[PDB]
Amino acid sequence: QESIQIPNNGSAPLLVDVRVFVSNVFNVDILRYTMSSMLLLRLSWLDTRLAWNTSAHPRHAITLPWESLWTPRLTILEALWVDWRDQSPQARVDQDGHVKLNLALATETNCNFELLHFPRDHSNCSLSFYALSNTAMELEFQAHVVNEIVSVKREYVVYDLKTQVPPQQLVPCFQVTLRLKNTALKSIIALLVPAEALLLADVCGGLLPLRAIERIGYKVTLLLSYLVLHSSLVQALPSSSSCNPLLIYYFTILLLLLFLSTIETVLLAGLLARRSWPETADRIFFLVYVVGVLCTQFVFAGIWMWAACKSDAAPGEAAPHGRR
Amino acid sequence: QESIQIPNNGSAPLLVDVRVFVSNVFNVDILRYTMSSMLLLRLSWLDTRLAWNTSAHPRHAITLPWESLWTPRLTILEALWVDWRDQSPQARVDQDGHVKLNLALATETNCNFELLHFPRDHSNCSLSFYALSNTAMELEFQAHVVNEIVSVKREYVVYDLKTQVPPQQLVPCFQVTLRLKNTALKSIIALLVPAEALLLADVCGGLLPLRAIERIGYKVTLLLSYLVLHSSLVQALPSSSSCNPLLIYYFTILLLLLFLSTIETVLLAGLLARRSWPETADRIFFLVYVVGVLCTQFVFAGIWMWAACKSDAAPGEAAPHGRR
Amino acid sequence: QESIQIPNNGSAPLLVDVRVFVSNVFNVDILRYTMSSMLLLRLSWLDTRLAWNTSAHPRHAITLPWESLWTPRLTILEALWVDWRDQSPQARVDQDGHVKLNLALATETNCNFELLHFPRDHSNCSLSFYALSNTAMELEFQAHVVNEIVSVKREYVVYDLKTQVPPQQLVPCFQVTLRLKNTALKSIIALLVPAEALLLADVCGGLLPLRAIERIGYKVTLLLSYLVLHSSLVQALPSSSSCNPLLIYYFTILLLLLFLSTIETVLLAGLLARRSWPETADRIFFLVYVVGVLCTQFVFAGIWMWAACKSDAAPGEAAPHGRR
Amino acid sequence: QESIQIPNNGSAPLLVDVRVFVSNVFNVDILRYTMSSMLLLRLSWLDTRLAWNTSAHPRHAITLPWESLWTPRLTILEALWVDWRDQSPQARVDQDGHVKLNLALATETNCNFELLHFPRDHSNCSLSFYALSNTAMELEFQAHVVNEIVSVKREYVVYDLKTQVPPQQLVPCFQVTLRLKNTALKSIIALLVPAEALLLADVCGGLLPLRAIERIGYKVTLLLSYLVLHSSLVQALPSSSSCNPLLIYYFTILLLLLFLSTIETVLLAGLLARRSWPETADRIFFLVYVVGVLCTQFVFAGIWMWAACKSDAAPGEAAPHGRR
Amino acid sequence: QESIQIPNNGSAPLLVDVRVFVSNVFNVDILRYTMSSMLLLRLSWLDTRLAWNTSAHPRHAITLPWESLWTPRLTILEALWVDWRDQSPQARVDQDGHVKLNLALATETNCNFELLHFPRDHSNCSLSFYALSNTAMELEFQAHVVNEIVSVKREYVVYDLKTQVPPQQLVPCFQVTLRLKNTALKSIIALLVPAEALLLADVCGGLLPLRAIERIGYKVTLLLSYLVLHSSLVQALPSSSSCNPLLIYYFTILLLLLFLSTIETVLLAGLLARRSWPETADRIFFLVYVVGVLCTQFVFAGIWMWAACKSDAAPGEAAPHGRR
Ligand SMILES: *[C@@H]1O[C@H](CO)[C@@H](O[C@@H]2O[C@H](CO)[C@@H](O)[C@H](O)[C@H]2NC(C)=O)[C@H](O)[C@H]1NC(C)=O
Ligand SMILES: *[C@@H]1O[C@H](CO)[C@@H](O[C@@H]2O[C@H](CO)[C@@H](O)[C@H](O)[C@H]2NC(C)=O)[C@H](O)[C@H]1NC(C)=O
Ligand SMILES: *[C@@H]1O[C@H](CO)[C@@H](O[C@@H]2O[C@H](CO)[C@@H](O)[C@H](O)[C@H]2NC(C)=O)[C@H](O)[C@H]1NC(C)=O
Ligand SMILES: *[C@@H]1O[C@H](CO)[C@@H](O[C@@H]2O[C@H](CO)[C@@H](O)[C@H](O)[C@H]2NC(C)=O)[C@H](O)[C@H]1NC(C)=O
Ligand SMILES: *[C@@H]1O[C@H](CO)[C@@H](O[C@@H]2O[C@H](CO)[C@@H](O)[C@H](O)[C@H]2NC(C)=O)[C@H](O)[C@H]1NC(C)=O
Ligand SMILES: *[C@@H]1O[C@H](CO)[C@@H](O)[C@H](O)[C@H]1NC(C)=O
Ligand SMILES: *[C@@H]1O[C@H](CO)[C@@H](O)[C@H](O)[C@H]1NC(C)=O
Ligand SMILES: *[C@@H]1O[C@H](CO)[C@@H](O)[C@H](O)[C@H]1NC(C)=O
Ligand SMILES: *[C@@H]1O[C@H](CO)[C@@H](O)[C@H](O)[C@H]1NC(C)=O
Ligand SMILES: *[C@@H]1O[C@H](CO)[C@@H](O)[C@H](O)[C@H]1NC(C)=O
Repeated sequence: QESIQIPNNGSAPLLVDVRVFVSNVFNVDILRYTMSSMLLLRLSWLDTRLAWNTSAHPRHAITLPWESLWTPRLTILEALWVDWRDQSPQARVDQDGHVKLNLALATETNCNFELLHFPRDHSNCSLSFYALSNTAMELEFQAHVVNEIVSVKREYVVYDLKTQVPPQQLVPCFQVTLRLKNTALKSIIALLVPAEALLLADVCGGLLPLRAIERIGYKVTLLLSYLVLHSSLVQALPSSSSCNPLLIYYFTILLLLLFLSTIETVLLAGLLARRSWPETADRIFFLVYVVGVLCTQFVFAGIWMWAACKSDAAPGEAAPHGRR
Repeated sequence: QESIQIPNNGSAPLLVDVRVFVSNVFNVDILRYTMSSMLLLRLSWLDTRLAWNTSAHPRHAITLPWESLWTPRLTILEALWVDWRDQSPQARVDQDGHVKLNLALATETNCNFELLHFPRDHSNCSLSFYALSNTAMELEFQAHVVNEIVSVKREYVVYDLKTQVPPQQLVPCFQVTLRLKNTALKSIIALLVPAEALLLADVCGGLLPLRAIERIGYKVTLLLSYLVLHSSLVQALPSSSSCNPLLIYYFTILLLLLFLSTIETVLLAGLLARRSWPETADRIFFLVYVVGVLCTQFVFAGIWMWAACKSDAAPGEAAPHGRR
Repeated sequence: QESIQIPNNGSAPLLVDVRVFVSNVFNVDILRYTMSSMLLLRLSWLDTRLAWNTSAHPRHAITLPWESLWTPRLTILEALWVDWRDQSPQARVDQDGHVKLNLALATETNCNFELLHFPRDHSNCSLSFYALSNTAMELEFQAHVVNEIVSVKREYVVYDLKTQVPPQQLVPCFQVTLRLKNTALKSIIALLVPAEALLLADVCGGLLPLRAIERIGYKVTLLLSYLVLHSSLVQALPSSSSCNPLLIYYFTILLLLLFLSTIETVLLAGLLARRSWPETADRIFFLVYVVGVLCTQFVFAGIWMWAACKSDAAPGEAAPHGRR
Repeated sequence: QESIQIPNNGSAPLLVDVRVFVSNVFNVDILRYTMSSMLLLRLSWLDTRLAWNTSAHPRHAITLPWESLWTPRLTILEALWVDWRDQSPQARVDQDGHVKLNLALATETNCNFELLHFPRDHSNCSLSFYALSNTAMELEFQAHVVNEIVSVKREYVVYDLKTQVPPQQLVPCFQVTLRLKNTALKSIIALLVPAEALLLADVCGGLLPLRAIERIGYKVTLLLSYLVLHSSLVQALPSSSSCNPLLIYYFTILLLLLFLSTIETVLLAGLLARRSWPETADRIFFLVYVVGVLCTQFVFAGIWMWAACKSDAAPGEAAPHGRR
Repeated sequence: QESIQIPNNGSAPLLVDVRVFVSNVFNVDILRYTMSSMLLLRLSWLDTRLAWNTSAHPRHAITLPWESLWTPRLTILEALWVDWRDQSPQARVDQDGHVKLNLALATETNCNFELLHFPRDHSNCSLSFYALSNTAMELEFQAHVVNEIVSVKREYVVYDLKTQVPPQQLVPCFQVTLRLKNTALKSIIALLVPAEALLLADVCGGLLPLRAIERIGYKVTLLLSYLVLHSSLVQALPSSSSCNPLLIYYFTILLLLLFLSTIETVLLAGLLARRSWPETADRIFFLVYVVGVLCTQFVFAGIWMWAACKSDAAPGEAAPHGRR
């Protein structure tokens, strides 16, 4: 049973060199705050107990089953689910005792997206592999990442990849940090351009005379269209506890502006039906409304240019598992 | 085969210290009344039969497979499904016989959400781990919970976590109770603000003269928009047997008010077309309608401020499994 | 290999006492005609071959792996999928030879819902456990059910639970029958109240004069709203081969009535535009339409009060597997 | 290791009698072209090597694990996924050597639906079980099917079931062919009746005078309603490479007719606004439109009565695996 | 343990002949950029260590379990998930030592669809099988593909299949490349024909006089219908980082044209209400709008005829795993 035990690197902990190949990052669900990825881990260590003389055995390398020798058991804390593409992996041992193990796994990890600037947002996704059954005094990790992503035409593009071994760790672990950027024009074309078009159409329709019956129906139809579009947008966007996307606030402000315009039009048309004062009031309101729309657009642009979130470090992030 | 048997702590039952780290609570489906979480259980006990002399073996700790020694089999009653992130877990045994076992599991448990005050509701979710194959006379649990949640910007935020071992239990068990609060602005912005805006727009449109043809079409378009919004809300909200959310009742009342306003407008316009009496009736109805809308808003606010549900304890909750 | 063999209860078949605890019934999908449940089965039998003298071994109870002794293999015929929450269950054997086995399983079984009276329908769901590898001459089942349901605020409520062992069976089996009732107000509030409101609004709008241009647009907008609502309802309701819900027929009749009203209004307005005869015809049609709506409501209420379906027993239900 | 080897039936191949019980056919997804079913396979063969004298052993039947004796490994080619409801099945061996094995499996196989006459279409679904590891010179299959379907009130009803062993096969296989018919009224009530109602409403609205302003808005609202309904239908129906359903073509033709009517109405109203000639043209177009609608309905009925598809045999269907 | 080791083909690497039968390609999700397929791999090699004399054993072929002999472990890099339809496959060994292994697997691989010309696009999907545990100096692959697809009436049709073993590989691998073409008329009929119909209807409605009140409402209703259709299309189409489909750009241009037409109509009607100059401006704008619509259609047709994407090779595609 001594074979299952971790090899002893004298006083120093055993060093395991891990190479991570990120094959693909396919599902990035902002609503579920999860990112799905595919990884290949090549773990290399030295096990002098498995070394054999070349005279007795002429093979320069042998293959052993997963449970026939010590292999680190990696667990991902942020991963909702992990699917290992080999239920019975085989480790490879050289004549000098070097052991190499290849593991292909598809995971759905947790990513804290910074959706403040949706749909142009940069997020950091961390995949932390822990050797829970071992301690840092026995196991040490040396992690490298290779960018082997096979899909590039997706909405979210991975542009920065790094690996790091956090210090002051009791449980040996290594984390791969990747940076995700959104380059999808679907949201903009689908919702932002039609929303601005509807807002400009309402502003233009403000020039219709108060006594025109067609003014009311046109405004109400625009309001209904914007209500449908706003419902679609908010259903298509997640809600954060602290920093919701500025897009939903901007759309809510525009919806309130459209409601205010429609309500003013209806109220003044009713008062007129009951140059008179309501017509002058309507003209003044139209000017104030145009000025307010321009001011709102400028204010939203300024907020987008200069925005930040302190947010709050999660208890897992503030106090990582197996520290100190 | 004696190794598989549970260790004997003399007359007293064996004590197992369980530490639970809640890594994340990601899916909280109100429609399915289920909450999905990720947990790490560290179970520590003492097995003097596994102790070895340090002279014979110089290793201070060894690793054994899952089935090579006694390990408690934990089962979650409320969990729809449990996925263990290690099909072949390894227990760690010290030279003194202390055994530590780490198990990472993603579960989808059942939570009875108190959706009366949606979208601002506080719910209690209980995850009960039972050792069905054992009895309380042989196994005893000591549970502690560590808040290591890695996601904080989700709609539902866990703010209170506790562990408790219910008394008078035949089957040894321990339950982790967490408190879930909803901090999502998606529902409010998506549906409550547009609903109030539509209600105020209808109230304002009540001032349109009865003889105005544009009055009818405007009211009907508002009614159609509110019908779409109400259908979306009710489809997006679950139905409870006893205490449905007050939001659906409030929206139904508002929809009935809009239908009443539209029906009155159409009826009086038709009667007038066939200061006359219909105009006076329309003015009186408009005043009564405004007063009724204000009264309804105040009544709903008062109900929200002072509401409660006796509800009913479920048979599983009233009579937990393995009691007495 | 004799341990794996079923114990011999002399000439009579071996008796296995099964206790079923229904922890929860969470998914009840009318569209898929499936019901998802969670069960705990405690199977107790007597195996004198496993009895041991208390002098040789002081343990009063031992635990054995799943494959180390004979354990009945239960299969559910109606279950779309079964997930056992313990891949390596352990049986418990007393010193007298009594064996107790606990199995927690989440299943998605097939339920033939009687959706004639949707959304107030009572259905019977049967979960049949068969020991396919055994015969009735060797294995006998004694089943009891304990109501330990942990969720009570769901749309569907289980109110009656029973267990029965069908007679004249070749393959030993036992079935748990539960009664499901629908107490969800979501469907009613979402679709029935708005449909009746739209119907009453159309009836009231029938009083608009034929020469009023606003009459046509109002009717068409109501027709469009009812078309959307009807499409939503029919998409949200399953279709049965024999007895479709009366709700879809009632909504189809109401939709046809609305189409007839709109078509009559348009036809008579066109004829008038080309007390004149069209106005008298419109008044007579309005009276006939109101009478017909009242008669249709009364007829639907009477049908709901007195309705039944002979339906047809399925081949599996008429001829259960392993009978005679 | 000779026990694992297939028994030798002299020169002739070993004969395995397979009885298939179709418990249920639950998911029939036309969009995915897949059919989900549940089957119980009872495989009986003769293994004289397992026969034992009744004097040495008094048991008339024994149970053996899945891997302790030769059992054919059945694979389904058309099955997207197969879930075996017993990870460790047990075979039953009599004293004479007869071996019976029961396997319960839920599969999602591929069915080539003939959706030309949707929603009244008849399709053939074939489930082919192959013994890939064996050859026809060693293994022979004798398949029978028993109709034990437990669900009868679903949209799709299985009415014909057969089993056949294709000739000139190298890999021994047997296929179960079932006939699926659609008896769902959901599609008709949801979409066909409203579409015909909208078409008749548009035809009736054609009688509105050209100078009536209400004519244009009514036509456009009907056009919008039909656009929504058409989008819903096409989204709810799959697209075939060769024979798309005639329903989508019929709805496209009706949509084009509605667009033509609306465009003609708008064009002639504009020309008139700029008995005059446009009124005569509108009357002639209305007559031609009514005649064309009737002719289109008759032509569609005739096409439905007399329609066929040569289609094309798939490479798998034309050249089945393991033939010749 | 020497049996598990890879056979030695002298100095040259061992040659494994792989035959791939593509049973079906069922799910082609453009939104997820994934393609789901079903494959049967027949791997044949020579293992002289397993050869036996025909005199000692009369069997001409034997079956061995998966782990009783060396079998290459194939891993798919692009596959999101792989489901092997046989958890315990059996290899077949002849008397001469030839070993044949049949593996049926359903995979969901990653395909980089060239969605520029949606819905008529040709894509290349590559399924790469790697023997990670082995090196090219020991293992060599010879791959052949057989077109045994059983489904032909799906939206996406596979018309070209090839296999290739990339040169200069360290890890032995072979990739199957298939060509996917879209033959679905669902998208065209659902969205392109209605969009062109709406555009032509708006062009025709441009002839309505500026003083006609019905002109504004008709234009706004067409705009709302096109907004709904555009939202449906963009929701139904994925967004690419580099080359989004030209269809979304064309629909955005048409939506902008409709917004411009509606805004111009409203502005000029308002100015006129406040042959006059606005009428002449409206006529000139109508002519310019018709010319612009024709020019836009011609430009889009020309772009469709002559379009290309340089795009960018993904890091995995540019530098395949296990090269050099
Ligand atoms: C045993 O421990 C020593 C020290 O920790 C390891 O030597 C280090 O190896 C890394 C290679 O990545 C070097 O960067 C360090 O500079 C080395 N440090 C020293 C003091 O030599 C050694 O690799 C370990 N051996 C095994 C088999 O784990
Ligand atoms: C054996 O039983 C005794 C008594 O139940 C256990 O002693 C208790 O340990 C806990 C530590 O959490 C203390 O809080 C109690 O005060 C102790 N009670 C007594 C009477 O000492 C003991 O831990 C058990 N030992 C094992 C290996 O299970
Ligand atoms: C062996 O067979 C006998 C008879 O079938 C069983 O005795 C029955 O046990 C049940 C308890 O549920 C009683 O209700 C019956 O009245 C008993 N019948 C008789 C004739 O005694 C006995 O339980 C079986 N023993 C085992 C180990 O299976
Ligand atoms: C061995 O081979 C013979 C011939 O193939 C089998 O005998 C046949 O059994 C079937 C029963 O379904 C009959 O319909 C045939 O008429 C029989 N043919 C002959 C020539 O007898 C026999 O069943 C096989 N035995 C085993 C154990 O597989
Ligand atoms: C051992 O290596 C030799 C050479 O690589 C293999 O011989 C080749 O087999 C293929 C058959 O597909 C031929 O196309 C080549 O022309 C052969 N080359 C030579 C030099 O003979 C041989 O197949 C390998 N044997 C085994 C068991 O792997
Ligand atoms: C993401 O990582 C980069 C450094 O790699 C850091 O500068 C940045 O602040 C991080 N952003 C967030 C939201 O954590
Ligand atoms: C939830 O738990 C707290 C105490 O932890 C208790 O006060 C409260 O009543 C509980 N609420 C419900 C709905 O059970
Ligand atoms: C359901 O079961 C009860 C008895 O338990 C029976 O009276 C009733 O007829 C059954 N209903 C159906 C639809 O089978
Ligand atoms: C289906 O099977 C029947 C015979 O069982 C055959 O007559 C019919 O042509 C088949 N239809 C198709 C589409 O294959
Ligand atoms: C796809 O493969 C063919 C050759 O098989 C090649 O000509 C074509 O350029 C490839 N297309 C893409 C987008 O890679």
